[PDB]
Amino acid sequence: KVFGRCELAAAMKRHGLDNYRGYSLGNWVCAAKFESNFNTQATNRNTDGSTDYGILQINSRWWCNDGRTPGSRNLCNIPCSALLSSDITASVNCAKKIVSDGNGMNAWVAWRNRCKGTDVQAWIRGCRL
Ligand SMILES: CC(=O)N[C@@H]1[C@@H](O)[C@H](O[C@@H]2O[C@H](CO)[C@@H](O[C@@H]3O[C@H](CO)[C@@H](O)[C@H](O)[C@H]3NC(C)=O)[C@H](O)[C@H]2NC(C)=O)[C@@H](CO)O[C@H]1O
Repeated sequence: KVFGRCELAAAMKRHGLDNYRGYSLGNWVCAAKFESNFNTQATNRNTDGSTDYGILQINSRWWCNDGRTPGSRNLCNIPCSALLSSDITASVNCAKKIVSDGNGMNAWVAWRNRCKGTDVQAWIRGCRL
């Protein structure tokens, strides 16, 4: 599923991401935009052999099991495929654990390079929330 900007904002809000660990909604929408272009089925392979999955590009070396990332952890206790669903619940639940792990949203490279320190409120402009 390719979400519309406001449509994703509403689903994230519904799932309790607005101000989760002090990160306003605009931060999450900005991260999704640059990580996957709002496509739940996005996948990208990394040089270490791990793969990033879904709307939030969650990595198989640490958070999910894809059966092909030797000696990786599965901190969210889920198969990576669960993260590609049209329903963002699994991705959001796993995102909450990631952001709480010590580095905040710096765990998302695109957030750190294209969202951090910008006017993120712009990502929720005109949305009915
Ligand atoms: C969205 C996503 O999947 N992002 C990936 C990053 O999570 C990953 O960064 C590494 O993540 C782990 C797990 O959070 C970091 O380990 C944690 O580090 C802090 C101290 O910095 C410590 O308090 C935690 O105990 C420790 N957690 C665990 C479970 O050991 C680790 O520091 C991150 N590594 C780097 C270089 O930033 C990166 C890199 O694998 O991939 C992203 O895709």
